[PDB]
Amino acid sequence: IKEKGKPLMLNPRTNKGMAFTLQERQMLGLQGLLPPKIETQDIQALRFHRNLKKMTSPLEKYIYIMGIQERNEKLFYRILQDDIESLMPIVYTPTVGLACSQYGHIFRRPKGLFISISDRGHVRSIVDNWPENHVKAVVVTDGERILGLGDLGVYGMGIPVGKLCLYTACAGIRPDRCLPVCIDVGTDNIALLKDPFYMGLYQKRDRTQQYDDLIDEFMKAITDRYGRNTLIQFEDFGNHNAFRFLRKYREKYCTFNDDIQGTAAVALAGLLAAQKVISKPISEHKILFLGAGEAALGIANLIVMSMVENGLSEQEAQKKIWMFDKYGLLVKGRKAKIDSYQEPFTHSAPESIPDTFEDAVNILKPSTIIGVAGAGRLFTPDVIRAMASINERPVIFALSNPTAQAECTAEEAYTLTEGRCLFASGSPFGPVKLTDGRVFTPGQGNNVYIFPGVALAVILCNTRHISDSVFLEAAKALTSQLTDEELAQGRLYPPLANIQEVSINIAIKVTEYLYANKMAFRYPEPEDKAKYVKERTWRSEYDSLLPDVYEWP
Amino acid sequence: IKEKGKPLMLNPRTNKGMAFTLQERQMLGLQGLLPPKIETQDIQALRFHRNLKKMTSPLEKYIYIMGIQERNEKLFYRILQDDIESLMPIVYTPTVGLACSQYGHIFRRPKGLFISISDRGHVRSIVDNWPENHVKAVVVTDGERILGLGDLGVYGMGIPVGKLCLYTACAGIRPDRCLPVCIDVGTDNIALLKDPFYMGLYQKRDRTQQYDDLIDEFMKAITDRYGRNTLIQFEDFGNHNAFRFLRKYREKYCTFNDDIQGTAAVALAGLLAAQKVISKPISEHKILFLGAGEAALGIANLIVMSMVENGLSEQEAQKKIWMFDKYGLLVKGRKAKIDSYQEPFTHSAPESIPDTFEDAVNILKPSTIIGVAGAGRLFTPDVIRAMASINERPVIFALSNPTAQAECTAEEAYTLTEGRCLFASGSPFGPVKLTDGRVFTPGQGNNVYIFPGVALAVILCNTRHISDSVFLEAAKALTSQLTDEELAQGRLYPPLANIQEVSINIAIKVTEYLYANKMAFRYPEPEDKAKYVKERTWRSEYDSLLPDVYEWP
Amino acid sequence: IKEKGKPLMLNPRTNKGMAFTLQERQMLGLQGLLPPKIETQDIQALRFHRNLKKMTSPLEKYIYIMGIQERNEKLFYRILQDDIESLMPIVYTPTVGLACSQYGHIFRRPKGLFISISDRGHVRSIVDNWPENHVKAVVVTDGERILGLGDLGVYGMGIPVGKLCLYTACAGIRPDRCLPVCIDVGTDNIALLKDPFYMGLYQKRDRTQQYDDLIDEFMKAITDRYGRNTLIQFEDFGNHNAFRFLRKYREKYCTFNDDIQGTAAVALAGLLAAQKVISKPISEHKILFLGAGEAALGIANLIVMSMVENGLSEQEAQKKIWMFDKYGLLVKGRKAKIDSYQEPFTHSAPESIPDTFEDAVNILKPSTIIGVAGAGRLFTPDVIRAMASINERPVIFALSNPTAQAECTAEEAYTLTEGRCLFASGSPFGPVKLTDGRVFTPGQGNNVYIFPGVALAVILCNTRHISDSVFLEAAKALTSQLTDEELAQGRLYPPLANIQEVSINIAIKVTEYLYANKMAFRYPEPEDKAKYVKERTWRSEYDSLLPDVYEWP
Ligand SMILES: NC(=O)c1ccc[n+]([C@@H]2O[C@H](COP(=O)([O-])OP(=O)(O)OC[C@H]3O[C@@H](n4cnc5c(N)ncnc54)[C@H](O)[C@@H]3O)[C@@H](O)[C@H]2O)c1
Ligand SMILES: NC(=O)c1ccc[n+]([C@@H]2O[C@H](COP(=O)([O-])OP(=O)(O)OC[C@H]3O[C@@H](n4cnc5c(N)ncnc54)[C@H](O)[C@@H]3O)[C@@H](O)[C@H]2O)c1
Ligand SMILES: NC(=O)c1ccc[n+]([C@@H]2O[C@H](COP(=O)([O-])OP(=O)(O)OC[C@H]3O[C@@H](n4cnc5c(N)ncnc54)[C@H](O)[C@@H]3O)[C@@H](O)[C@H]2O)c1
Ligand SMILES: NC(=O)c1ccc[n+]([C@@H]2O[C@H](COP(=O)([O-])OP(=O)(O)OC[C@H]3O[C@@H](n4cnc5c(N)ncnc54)[C@H](O)[C@@H]3O)[C@@H](O)[C@H]2O)c1
Ligand SMILES: NC(=O)c1ccc[n+]([C@@H]2O[C@H](COP(=O)([O-])OP(=O)(O)OC[C@H]3O[C@@H](n4cnc5c(N)ncnc54)[C@H](O)[C@@H]3O)[C@@H](O)[C@H]2O)c1
Ligand SMILES: NC(=O)c1ccc[n+]([C@@H]2O[C@H](COP(=O)([O-])OP(=O)(O)OC[C@H]3O[C@@H](n4cnc5c(N)ncnc54)[C@H](O)[C@@H]3O)[C@@H](O)[C@H]2O)c1
Ligand SMILES: O=C([O-])C(=O)[O-]
Ligand SMILES: O=C([O-])C(=O)[O-]
Ligand SMILES: O=C([O-])C(=O)[O-]
Ligand SMILES: [Mn+2]
Ligand SMILES: [Mn+2]
Ligand SMILES: [Mn+2]
Repeated sequence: IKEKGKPLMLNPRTNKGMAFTLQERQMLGLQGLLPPKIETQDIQALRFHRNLKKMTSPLEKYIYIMGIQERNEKLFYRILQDDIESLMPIVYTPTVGLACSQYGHIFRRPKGLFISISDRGHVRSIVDNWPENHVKAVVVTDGERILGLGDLGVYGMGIPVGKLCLYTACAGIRPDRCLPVCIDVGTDNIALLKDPFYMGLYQKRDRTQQYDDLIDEFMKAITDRYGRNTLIQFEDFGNHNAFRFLRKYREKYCTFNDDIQGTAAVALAGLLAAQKVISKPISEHKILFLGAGEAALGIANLIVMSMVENGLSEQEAQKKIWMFDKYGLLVKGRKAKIDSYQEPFTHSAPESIPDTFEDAVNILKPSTIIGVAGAGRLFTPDVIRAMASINERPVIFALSNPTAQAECTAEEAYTLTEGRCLFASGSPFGPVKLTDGRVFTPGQGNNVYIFPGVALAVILCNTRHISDSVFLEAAKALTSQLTDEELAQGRLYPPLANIQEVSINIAIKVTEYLYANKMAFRYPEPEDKAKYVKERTWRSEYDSLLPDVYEWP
Repeated sequence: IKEKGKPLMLNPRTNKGMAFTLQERQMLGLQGLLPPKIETQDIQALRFHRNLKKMTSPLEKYIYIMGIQERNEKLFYRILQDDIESLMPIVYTPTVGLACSQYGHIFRRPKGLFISISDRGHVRSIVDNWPENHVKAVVVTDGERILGLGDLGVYGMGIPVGKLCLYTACAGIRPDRCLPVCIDVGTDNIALLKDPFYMGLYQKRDRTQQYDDLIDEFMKAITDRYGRNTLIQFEDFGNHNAFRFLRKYREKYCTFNDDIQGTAAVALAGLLAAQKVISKPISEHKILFLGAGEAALGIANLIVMSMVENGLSEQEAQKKIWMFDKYGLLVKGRKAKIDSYQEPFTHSAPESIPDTFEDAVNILKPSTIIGVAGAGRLFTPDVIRAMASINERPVIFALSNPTAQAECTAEEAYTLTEGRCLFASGSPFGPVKLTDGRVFTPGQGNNVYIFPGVALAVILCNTRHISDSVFLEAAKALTSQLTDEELAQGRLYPPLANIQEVSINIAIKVTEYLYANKMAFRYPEPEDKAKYVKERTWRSEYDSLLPDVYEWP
Repeated sequence: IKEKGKPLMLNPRTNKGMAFTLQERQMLGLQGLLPPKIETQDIQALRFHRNLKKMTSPLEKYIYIMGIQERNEKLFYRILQDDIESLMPIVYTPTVGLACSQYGHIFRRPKGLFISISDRGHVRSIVDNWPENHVKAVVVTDGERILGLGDLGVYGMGIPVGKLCLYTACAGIRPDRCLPVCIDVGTDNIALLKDPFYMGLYQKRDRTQQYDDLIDEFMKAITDRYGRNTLIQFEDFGNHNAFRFLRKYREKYCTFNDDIQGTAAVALAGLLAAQKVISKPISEHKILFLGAGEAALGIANLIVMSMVENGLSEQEAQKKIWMFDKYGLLVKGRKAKIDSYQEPFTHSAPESIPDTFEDAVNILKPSTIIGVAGAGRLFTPDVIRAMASINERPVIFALSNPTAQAECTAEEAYTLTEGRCLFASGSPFGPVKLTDGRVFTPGQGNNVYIFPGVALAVILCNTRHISDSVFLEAAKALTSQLTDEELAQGRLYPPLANIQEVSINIAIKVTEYLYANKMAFRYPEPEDKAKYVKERTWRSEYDSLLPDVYEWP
C-alpha cells in the first residue's frame, strides 16, 4: 500500500481500527488518530457478536453487518467466517430479498459499478472509474428477475453485492479482485416508478437493440481493461435475455449464468445423493418440474447429461422429464407458446390433460418433483400426499426463493409423507421432529454450494471458457463429500456450516478437471493441485502494513 | 478540492451521495460509482426521518445519527437543523452520557485527536497528524469529571465530540475548523481498568508533574501549529485541575472553561429572568448552593458581578451567597477544608449548623436554590415543600446532569409547590400540567445556550484572551431575547427550537462588546456587526464541486 | 490518469507543458500554473532543435536530451523521432559510453531500479517500490562489461537506461511498461572505488553463491509482481555469468542475452547481405574472429545454423570458423583455456602457429574477418592490406564499441583496400570518398537493429521462452529489407533513418513465426499480423486528458 495517514482509515480495504499496531501507527502517520488502545481482531469480533446478539430484526442485522464491509473489510469477513451458517439467512436468502425490495429506504453508501442505458457510447469511461486495477471476477445483473421477487430494477444491485461476498466467504477469492455490476435500462415496476427513493432511471425497460448493444459494449469494456479471461457471472436476468447472452458469449468470453448452470449442478448433486438411498432403476425415473424457465431447463439439461452417461440415449432421457408452467403441462400442440429450449421436454399429451399440478402428479405419476416457479406454496398437502401415495420414497425439491415463494416447507414435506420423502429447499429451514419422535434435518439446494468453488477453479487455471461438463463435474464433486451419517439425518448435501472446505474441495476437483481436459492455461501446471489451491486463498487475518526496514552490512 | 475519484466519496467532508450532480460526477471521475438517480438533500433528509421514526431506543438513534457524521457531513447537520430540539436529548444530555459509558461497546470509528501520557515529548508529531490545517476551535477533556458520571477515562471523548457538533449546529462554526481532543493519563475507574473494550491506557491516573508537563506540551503544540489565538475550551476536567489550568492559561492563551464560566453565564441569565417576575429587593436575595465545585463557584462569581454592578459591594454581595457541599455547610472553622475560591462564600456559622440540606434551607431560609452536586435527587419533596413554604415564589434550579443525577424533576418541582416555583434544569424535561389544569414549560439552564455564540464571536474578532465580563455580557445577551409570552409559559430561557438565532444574536452582541472594549483584533472593524457575523456562518446546503470552466475571448 | 493539479506537471509521464489545452487546464486544476500561451508539440519541437543547434559537445547534448525524459516524456520521444539518425550517436554509442564513465559527475536524477547485494533477502520489497504496475520488459546489467570499457559498476546504469529508450523510439513499446535495472554487488574498478562521486557500494565484486542468490531472488521478485512472461533482457554482464545465466534461465523465464543473441542476428544479417554481392561458394567460406567472447560465440553459432540450414552439417560448418583471442589462435591442446562453448571452434593447430593476428590472417587466409575484442585498432593497415591481397572482396566487420575501441575505421577499411572491402562497424562512421572520387556509405552492425523488434514481437505474442531460431528469423527479416540500391552504395543494412519501420517490420515477421511454431499465446490469434502490430504501437502524440463529459437523455 502506497498511502499513509488518515486515507488508510477511510478506505475499508486497509482500515484495521484499533488493530493497527503501535509501530504501524507511528510509521504510517496514525498516532493520535486512534485511541491509545491496541486491540486484536478477536476483541473486535467479540464486540460484534455482543452487539448482534442484542439486535431484534433480520433487516436491522443485515444493515449492521453489510455496513462493516464499508468500514473494515478484514473484520467483515472474519465475522462471517465465525459462523457462516447463522449469518447466511441474513446476508443471503431470504433477508437479502427483503433488503433488495427495500434498497432505496436503507441506502447509505453505494456498492459496485452502475451502467445505465443513458451512458451508451461511454461505458468504457465508466469502467475506467473503478478504483481496483486487477478485477478477476464480475457478477452482473439487470434486475429483471430478482429471486422470485421479479423486476426490482436497480434495487436489485443487492444481489451481485451479496453474491461476491460469498465468493470471498466461501472460496477465499480476493475481495479487491471482485466487481459487482448493475445494468440499468429502466424497470417495468409501476410501484418503483412512483417511488421517490428509487435508485435507477425513471423509465420502462428498453428492450430494443439498444439494450443488446449496451450489454455488448459492457462485455467489451470490462475485458479491454481487465483481460479476456475475466470471469463474468450473469445473475438474475430475465428468462429471454439470460439464455440469449449465455449462448452469445459463452464461446467468446469466460462467462456463465448462475441461475441456469449453477442451479443445474446443485440440483443434480441432490438428485445423486437421493439415488444413493433409493437406488431406483433408471428406466423408472420420471421427473416433473413446476415451472419451465432458467432453473428448470438448466437442471433438466444436466440431468439428461447424467442419465445419458449412465446409459440412456439423449432422446430417451428427455422423455423422462416433464414440465408444468403457468399455462399448464408442456405438451405438443398446446396453445401456449413453447420455446426452443423447452421443445425437447415438450411431449405428446398423455391420456388426459392435467388442469392443476395435482392432476399432473396423478396422471404422470412422477418419482421426483422439482419446484422452481417462484410462485409460492404450489406443492399443496394434496400434492405432497399424492407423491407419498404414488411413491414409497418421493423426492420433493422446493427450490424457489425467497422463503415466502417456496413451494412448501420442510415440515410440510416430512409430516405429510410420514418422514418418507427426500426433501431439499432453496431457502433455509430448520430440523423437523414428527409427533413420533423422529427428527429430519434437510439440506439447502442452493447454487451457493456451487458458484464459489467453480469460480475459484476457473480463475486459478486462467480458463477461457466454461463448458457444461464443468458443472457436471462440480455436481459430482459436491455430492462426493456427503457422508453416510449426514445422509442418514436426511441431508442431501454436506452441512452448510462447512461450506468453506466443501468449496475449496470442489475448486480442487474442478481445476484437476480443467487441466486434464486442456482447459487450463496457467503455467507451469501444478503437480499438487490441492496444495496449489489451498495455497492461494485469501485470508481474513490482518496483514502487517509496516515498511521493510533493515540494516545494511 | 484537490481530490477526485472515490476519495471524494470516502471522505465525509465531501461525500454528497446521490446528490452529486451528473456534471460533478462526469467531471470528477465518479460516473458509474453511484446509482443513476440524482437526489436532492431534501430527499436524503426524508429517508433519515423515515428511518429514525422506526427506531425504538435512544442509544440506537445516537449510533445512527452520529454515524452520518462519518458518512456525509453536510446531511448530518441538515438532519440536526431540521429539528434541533427533538434530537438534542439523543445527541446531547442525557443520552450522550449513556453513550460515553457505552463507548467501548458501540465503537466503529474514532473521532478526535488522542494524546496520552505515554506520548509525552511527541505531542507535536501527533498534532501534525491531524488532516485539517486551519483549526480555530478546540474542546479538550481528560475524562475525570464526565457530566455527573465521574471518571470515565478515554470513554469521555464522546463529550468534546458532542460539544463541537453544537459549535456548528448552533453557531454555524465550520466543522473542518473544529478539533475534539482527549488527554489520556490513565483512569482510576476500577471497572474500566478491567474492561477488555476500554479505549485508553490501562493505568491509574498519573497526577505527578508529568501530568502538568503534558498539558503544557499540548497547549504549546496546538498553538505552534494553528496560531496563538486558537480557541481552546476546557471541558469536564476534575475540580482542582480545572481551576488551576484556567488561572494558568487564560492570559497566555485564548482559553476558557465551559463548566466554570459557561455555566455561570447560563445560570445568571435564568436568574435574571426570574427576577423579572419576582422583582425582589436586592438586599433580600439569599442564595444557597447544593455543591461548591466548578459550576457552583463560577455561577457565584458572576452573580456577585451582576450584584456589584447593580449597587452592592463585592463583600456585601458574597454575603448573600451560601454553599453546602458533601461535607455540609461551608462555615468558618469547619473541619472539612475550604479552598481559596471558597473563602469569599464561607461565612461565620449561623445559630445552628444544618446537618442535612433540608436543615440548611430551613435555617438559612434561601430565596433561591441551585443544585450542582451531581449526586442525584438531593432536592427532596421535603426540601421543595420547605421552599414553597418559605418563599411565595421559590427559585429552584436542578442543574446536575445527566437526568439521573438531577436534584429533582419538573413534575416534582411544580407539583409540590402548586405551580409557584420558577424552575430550570440542566437536562430536558417536558411540560407539567397540574390537576387544576395549569401547564408549565420549564427552560433548560445548560451551557449549550452559551458556548456556541461566545466561541463564534471570539473566533471572528481574532480575540486573544477571554475575560469574565465577556460571560457577564453573554448572560445579558441571552436573557434579553426572552419574551414575556414565553416567561408567561414558565420559561426562564428562549425556546430551544430557536437556539440557532439565539446563538447568532448572542454572538453579534459579544463581538460588539469585544470591539468596544478593544479585545477584537480582526481588521478592519465591521461597521455593521450583525451583517458581519451573519455573513460568515457555515451552511448545511451542499456546495458545488465543479471546476471553474469558462471560455476565453 | 486519476491525479489532478501540480502532480500532473511534476510527473514527466503526464506533463505537457504549454501543450495542455485550456479546457484541460480548467477541468484538471492547472489554470494559472502555466503561462497564458497554449502551444503545440510542433512549437516545443522547434524550441528543442533551436537550442541543440547552439550546443557544442555531445555530452552536453546528451545531458540536455536525457533530461527531457525527466520533464516531458511525450516530447522526449517526439524529439528522437524527428531525427533518430542524428541523435543516435549521442543517446547511444559512442556518447553513451562517455556518459557512463562520467555518470557520477553528471548526476541530477536517478533512473531505474537499483538492487544491491546489501538488499539480499529484501529484493521483493524493492521491486514493490517501482511506481508502475504493468511492466512488460526489463533490461538489466551488473556493469561488469560495459561496452568495451569494462567494469564500471553502478555507472553502467546508463546502458540499460539507453536500451529501453530505443525500445520505445524504435519499436513503439510503451515507456511505462519498461524497467531498467542495475545489480550492484560491488566493482573491481580500483579507480571507482576511489571516486567520491561513485554511485555504488564501495567494495570489490562479490563472486560467491550470494551473487547467484541475488540474481535468483531478482528473477523471482520480478516475475511474481508482473508475471511469468515478462521480458527480461540481459545486457553487459561479464563473460562467465552471461552464458551461465542465459542457460540457467532461458527455459524457466522469458529471457535472452542481447550481447550473445542480439549481436548474433545483426552480424548474420550483414553477412547475408554481403553474400548477395560476393556469391562466394558456401564451400569456401572462411571466417576468422578476433575475440572469443559473448558476441564471437554468439555470431559463430548463428552463422553455423545458417550454413547447416543451407546444406552443410554442423560439423563441417564449424570447421570453417576460427577464433583468435588475447592468447592466440584457438587450437586444440593450446596452453590457455578453451571453454565448453569455444570447443566446436577450437580446431587442430595449423602447420604453423600464428604469433600475431596478421600472421593468423596470412596462415588461415580467411574470406571474412570479425572484430569483437573491444581492445582497440587491432585490424591494422597491414592486416587490412593482407585481407585485400588474399581477397578480391574481403569482408571486414569491426564491431567493438565504443568507437575508440573499434578495430579500424571505415576510412581505413575502404581506402586501404581501394574500395573492394565490404565493411560494417558497431559504432557510427560517416561516408568515405576515395582520392579517385568513389564514395562509400558504411552500415552499422549493432544489435539495435534487432532487440527492439524482437521484444515487441515476444511481448505482443505473450511468448514464454525465446529460442535461438527466433534470432535466425530476425536476421532474415532485417536483411530482407535491404534494397539493391543501398547495397550498391556499400550499406549491408537498411538506413538508420528507417530503424522505426525496419523494426516494426521485423516484429511483424517474428510474430508470424512465433504463432506459426505455436510459440504465441495471446488469444485469439490475429488474422492480419501486420495490422495487429501496427495497431498496438505507442505514439509520441499527446493524448487528451479530458474527463468524459456528456449529456443524458
Ligand atoms: N497488487 C497487485 O496488483 C498484485 C499482487 C500480487 C499478484 N498480482 C498478479 O498475480 C499474478 C502472479 O500470479 P500469482 O502468484 O498471484 O498466482 P498464480 O499465477 O498461481 O494464479 C493464477 C491467476 O489467479 C489469480 N489469483 C490467485 N489467487 C487469487 C485469489 N485468491 N483471488 C482472486 N484471484 C487470484 C492471479 O491473479 C492469477 O492471474 C501476476 O500476473 C500479477 O499481476 C498483482
Ligand atoms: N435454489 C436455487 O439455487 C435457485 C437458483 C435460481 C433460481 N431459483 C428460484 O427459482 C424461481 C424461478 O427462477 P427462473 O430463473 O427459473 O425463472 P423464470 O422467470 O426463468 O421462469 C419462471 C417459470 O415459473 C413458471 N410459473 C410462474 N408461475 C407459475 C405458477 N403459478 N404455476 C406454475 N408455473 C409458474 C413460469 O411459467 C416459468 O416457466 C425463482 O423464485 C428463483 O428464486 C432458485
Ligand atoms: N447544566 C449545565 O450547564 C452544567 C454545566 C457544568 C456542570 N453541570 C453539572 O454540575 C454537577 C457538578 O459538576 P462540577 O463541575 O461542579 O463538579 P465538582 O466536582 O467541581 O463539584 C461538585 C461539588 O458537589 C459536591 N457534592 C457531591 N456530593 C454531594 C452531596 N451528596 N451533597 C452535597 N454536595 C455534594 C462536592 O463536594 C463538590 O463540591 C455535574 O453533575 C455536572 O453534570 C451542569
Ligand atoms: N482553505 C483554507 O485553508 C482557507 C480558506 C479560506 C480562508 N482561510 C483563512 O481565513 C483568513 C481570511 O479571512 P476570512 O475571509 O476567512 O474571514 P474574516 O477575516 O472575516 O474572519 C476572521 C477570522 O475568523 C475565522 N472564521 C471566519 N468564519 C469562520 C467560521 N464560520 N468558522 C470558523 N472560523 C471562521 C477566519 O479563519 C479568520 O481567521 C486568512 O487568514 C486565511 O488563512 C483559509
Ligand atoms: N492502465 C492499465 O494498467 C492498462 C490499460 C490497458 C490495457 N491493460 C492490460 O492489457 C491487457 C488487454 O490487452 P490489450 O487490449 O492491451 O492488447 P493485446 O491483448 O492485444 O496485447 C497483448 C499483450 O501485449 C501488451 N502490449 C500491447 N501494446 C503494448 C505496447 N505498446 N507496449 C508494451 N506492451 C504492450 C499487452 O499488455 C498485452 O498483455 C489486459 O491484460 C490489461 O490488464 C492495462
Ligand atoms: N556491435 C554490437 O552490436 C556489439 C554487441 C555486443 C558486444 N560488442 C562489442 O564486442 C566487444 C567484446 O564484447 P564481448 O561480449 O564479446 O566480450 P567478452 O569479454 O565476452 O569477450 C572478449 C574477447 O576478446 C578477446 N580479447 C581481449 N583482448 C584481446 C586482444 N588484445 N587481442 C585479441 N583478442 C582479445 C578475449 O580473449 C575474449 O575472447 C566489446 O567492445 C563490445 O562493445 C558489440
Ligand atoms: O435466483 C436465485 O433465487 C438464487 O440464485 O438463489
Ligand atoms: O458538564 C455538564 O454537565 C455540561 O457541560 O453540560
Ligand atoms: O555491448 C555493446 O557494445 C552493445 O550492445 O552495443
Ligand atoms: Mn439468482
Ligand atoms: Mn461539561
Ligand atoms: Mn551490450
